[PDB]
Amino acid sequence: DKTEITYYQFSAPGKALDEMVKEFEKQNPDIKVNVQTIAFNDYFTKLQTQIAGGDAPDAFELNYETFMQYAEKGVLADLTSYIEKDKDFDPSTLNKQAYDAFKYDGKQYGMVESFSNVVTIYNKDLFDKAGVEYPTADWTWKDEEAAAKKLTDAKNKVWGTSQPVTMNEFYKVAAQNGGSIFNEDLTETTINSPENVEALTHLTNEVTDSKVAPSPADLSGQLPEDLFMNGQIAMLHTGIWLFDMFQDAPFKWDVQVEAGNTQKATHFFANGIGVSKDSDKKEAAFKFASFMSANEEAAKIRIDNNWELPATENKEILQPYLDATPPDNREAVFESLQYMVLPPVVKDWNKISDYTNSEFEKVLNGDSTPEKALKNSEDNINKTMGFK
Ligand SMILES: OC[C@H]1O[C@@H]2OC[C@H]3O[C@H](O[C@@H]4[C@@H](O)[C@@H](OC[C@H]5O[C@H](O[C@H]([C@H]2O)[C@@H]1O)[C@H](O)[C@@H](O)[C@@H]5O)O[C@H](CO)[C@H]4O)[C@H](O)[C@@H](O)[C@@H]3O
Repeated sequence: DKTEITYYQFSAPGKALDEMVKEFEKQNPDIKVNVQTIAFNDYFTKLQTQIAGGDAPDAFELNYETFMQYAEKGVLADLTSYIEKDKDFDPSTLNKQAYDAFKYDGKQYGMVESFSNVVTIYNKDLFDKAGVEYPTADWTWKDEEAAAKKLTDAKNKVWGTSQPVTMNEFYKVAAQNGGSIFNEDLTETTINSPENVEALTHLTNEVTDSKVAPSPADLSGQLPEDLFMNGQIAMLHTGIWLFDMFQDAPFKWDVQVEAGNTQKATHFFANGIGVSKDSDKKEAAFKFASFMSANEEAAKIRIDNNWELPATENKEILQPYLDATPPDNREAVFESLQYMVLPPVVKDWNKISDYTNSEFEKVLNGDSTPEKALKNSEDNINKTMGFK
């Protein structure tokens, strides 16, 4: 008769997701979806505990960079059969990189829900007040550093820039200097290359040296997007997932393709919905995953709410996103895809990220240096992954 499934997720706060659930329930009168939301910072720890303790959600959200951990643990249902029998589902209409993110050992273990990237988001009022020209798509690091220096006004608690100094940010920033985290087959790390020391130093000196970016102490108890909303950051490197937050920013703002150094490199992220291997309700969970992936009404809701980008590439579905404002320069989101760098795909990503993030924080707090942080991170990766 009636089936009630659980869906565990992070990427929605609840307007858009609630409307998608309502539409799903209308179109699938025998299936009720009970949503549990966890903040991104705690989601994966919480999810793993739920699963390992024997009460996995029927369906749950995964990001690109945690997918392999789950796929390799065996907690996801193989969706091969479900997809074969979903006769009208046509994955050739989806973004291929986003769809492929949820494949493991040649099998689809998740349905792609959304994809996204990071841009430079800038406060035009601050730029105009200082007489600084806006970011361009052909800036290099030195143009943003010079802009950031002229836009910092220490007595008024205004910083020129803010960018995460984390493993997730660093695989991109390293690539902007021709560096990388792993070799092609994931058997060695080159995280401590000289170009990577320069790349990390570019980030950490903004906090510790030129003081154009707020430090951990300055951000204590808050997040950079909160300082940005408070008029205190001229340039913020963050995702398109914050465009909804920023609609009521009390200043004019716009976006630009991020600057590189030896080359451009931009983030590419994707979320997918997996079905628990142990669920008794896999058909219903799959129908919800499939809806979220490819249903046109879901895609239109997503677009209307600026909630990342839908998996579908259809131009009529995407047009309202290009026409929506703020920000005006919506084309920067799509221009950035030319320079994308995919997340490394390794089962220990979150664990190695935690260690590296602690090392990077120590540089920002004046307890370490970029070279020591990268040496320590190389050692920890080698031990964790057994590299020869
Ligand atoms: O749960 C909603 C939303 O939370 C997070 O967004 C806020 C977060 O953004 C910036 O940090 C991110 C960092 O968390 C990491 O993000 C990768 C992740 O981004 C999206 O998920 C966001 C969270 O980031 C989530 O939807 C995307 O949907 C997901 O697929 C990706 O895995 O890494 C990026 C790059 O370094 C970073 O921008 C911001 O710095 C931070 O302060 C803010 O709290």
